[PDB]
Amino acid sequence: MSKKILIVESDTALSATLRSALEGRGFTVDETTDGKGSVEQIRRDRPDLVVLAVDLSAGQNGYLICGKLKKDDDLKNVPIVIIGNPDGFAQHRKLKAHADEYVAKPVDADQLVERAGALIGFPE
Ligand SMILES: [Cl-]
Repeated sequence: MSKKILIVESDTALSATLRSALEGRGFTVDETTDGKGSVEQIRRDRPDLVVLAVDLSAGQNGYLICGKLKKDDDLKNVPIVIIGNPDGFAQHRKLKAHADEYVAKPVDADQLVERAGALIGFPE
């Protein structure tokens, strides 16, 4: 009865750290550095939770990707945790297309594991 997480994050060092911690708890975890294809990957692979960074590579932006996901009638139900500079969190919460949760960088991997479990439950 696997719980699946996708990390959209071009900081591969951080993504690996987060992945190991989540996998340690029993989550299945995939990673992508590509924000451009992220929405369609989410539609294909159907993760139970998305961890989405703000500052992504090749001009991609987590708030904009979150916008597309939360305006999509099919995908707006998939929980999104935004990670990044906490400065912009308060503003984005006010938007209709806000994420489900916001975790400030520096992200504590153990803390994120607990926040993931609060959103989608823990592996059993
Ligand atoms: Cl970021």
